[PDB]
Amino acid sequence: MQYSIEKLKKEENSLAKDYYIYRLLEKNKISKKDAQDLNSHIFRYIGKIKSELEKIIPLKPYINPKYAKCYTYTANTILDANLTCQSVRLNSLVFIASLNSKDRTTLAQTFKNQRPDLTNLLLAFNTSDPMSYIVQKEDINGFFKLYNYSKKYDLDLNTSLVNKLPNHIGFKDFAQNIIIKKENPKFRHSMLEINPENVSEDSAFYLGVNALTYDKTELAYDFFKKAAQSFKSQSNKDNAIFWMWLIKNNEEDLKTLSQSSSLNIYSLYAKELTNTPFPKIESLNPSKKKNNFNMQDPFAWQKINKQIRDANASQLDVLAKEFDTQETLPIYAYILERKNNFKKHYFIMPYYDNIKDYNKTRQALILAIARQESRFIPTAISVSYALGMMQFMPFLANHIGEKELKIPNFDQDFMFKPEIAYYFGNYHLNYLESRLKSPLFVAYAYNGGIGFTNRMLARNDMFKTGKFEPFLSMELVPYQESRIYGKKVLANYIVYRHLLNDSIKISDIFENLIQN
Ligand SMILES: CC(=O)N[C@@H]1[C@@H](O)[C@H](O[C@@H]2O[C@H](CO)[C@@H](O)[C@H](O)[C@H]2NC(C)=O)[C@@H](CO)O[C@H]1O
Ligand SMILES: CC(=O)N[C@@H]1[C@@H](O)[C@H](O[C@@H]2O[C@H](CO)[C@@H](O)[C@H](O)[C@H]2NC(C)=O)[C@@H](CO)O[C@H]1O
Repeated sequence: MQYSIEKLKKEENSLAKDYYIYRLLEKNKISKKDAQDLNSHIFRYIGKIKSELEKIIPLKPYINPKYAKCYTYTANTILDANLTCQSVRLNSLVFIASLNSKDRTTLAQTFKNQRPDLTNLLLAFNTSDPMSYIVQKEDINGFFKLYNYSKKYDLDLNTSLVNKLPNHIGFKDFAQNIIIKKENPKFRHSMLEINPENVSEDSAFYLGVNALTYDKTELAYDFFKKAAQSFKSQSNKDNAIFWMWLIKNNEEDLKTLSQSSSLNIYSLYAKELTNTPFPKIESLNPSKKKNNFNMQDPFAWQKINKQIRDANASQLDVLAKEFDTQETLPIYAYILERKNNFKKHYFIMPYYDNIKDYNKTRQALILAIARQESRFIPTAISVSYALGMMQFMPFLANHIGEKELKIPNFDQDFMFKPEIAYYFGNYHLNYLESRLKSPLFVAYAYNGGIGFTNRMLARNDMFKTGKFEPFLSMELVPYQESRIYGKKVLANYIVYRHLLNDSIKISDIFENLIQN
């Protein structure tokens, strides 16, 4: 089924509508005339759809008509500009890098009084190490502006300066990136002296991981403990408490983790170490067969998804009742997940007929993937237009559909069919599992690709033997989306294996992550 640009302009803005516009663009079916008013028809004007629309109607990067005159000057003529213009252009470190030293000296004097931030950056670029100058001034705004201009600057930072960095918005991304990418060793070492009192949440957690990479177990514990107290989400507290336990072995930390309301690999593992029973899994078995809702209409999903996410408790009860059927099971569970404020464990097995002939281990891996990929929503579409329950990228759906399986009249929209999503999932998982073995490694490869995963596993510091392995390697997976994905799919895998009467101890999975 196709949609002309004119039928799509009549639908609500949504990722479904973006997907179908992008499909017209990649087939060259959007004329220059069709492309005129088309910005106002796009839900998320980012990535492929934007670079594709800009091949037709290039945009000039809007500069505020207020400062338009300020962008007629260059480094050769900036001294002929009024003071407002001078200060605007000096927002760019590249512009500053481009000026000659004499003009940097001049502008530094102009701005010493009302803008010492600018004076500091101008005089810093008159030296061969701008970072060393900014660090000596303990200018925090300047530090992050330089870091963002170039990652290559690296210097030791003293205790007074590191303890100021966390008060700035940039700190979280800065800490996450240098620790996970293993860049800026002098920055990394310096961050050992951050007082756990001056950090919280993700920044506290990554500083714990940092402290472990230097075998500073006392500092790591203090950071993870501050992470555990401050984190909003129970899943992240559990991750932090797991590290407090693994470092200092207080049996109270392990008890608190085994009693967690969050079902995740850390609480599952703690329950197994304390002989605590498996957590309660909800049984969803609606008597009603189907309803008037089309589970194959991607537009219908985007509309009802928006409704559900914006529903008061009362509206959730009306929706719970409409969607309490076997054909709309995945939407029922989505509504109940919200209606019970994410307190109950829902692990549905919808369109089960399509997978009952696979062995129970494979069933559990497929179900684990689909639950995290889509929550079993057949017309699920990602911001990168991954499609259906198993979230295939088009290139991959088409490679399997046309080139490998030669399905007649194949279209990538077939990924919206449960029969197809499950079938393609099985096929793709066979390819990944034959090369990778561990379901955690398959999870990384499924989300981030097998190239990425082979490159990570080849490193001699990832998933090798060590004190805190394999748990530390799972915190050092370089692509964040893939690091979170693996943990979540692993937990899902453990649960589905349990529901299918094919239980495995998560301790066996952790042992098989270490390469012997
Ligand atoms: C915190 C969390 O796990 N959030 C879930 C989302 O991640 C999930 O979206 C899916 O995430 C995958 C990576 O984990 C992507 O590969 C996948 O394309 C993406 N799917 C969609 C539809 O964007 C959503 C799915 O409903 O649920 C969140 O709870
Ligand atoms: C289910 C799905 O569509 N997964 C996508 C990944 O497959 C994809 O990774 C790439 O997959 C190719 C097909 O097997 C590999 O040949 C390729 O090497 C791999 N890329 C890398 C960097 O390893 C990723 C990103 O392209 O997106 C997923 O959604």
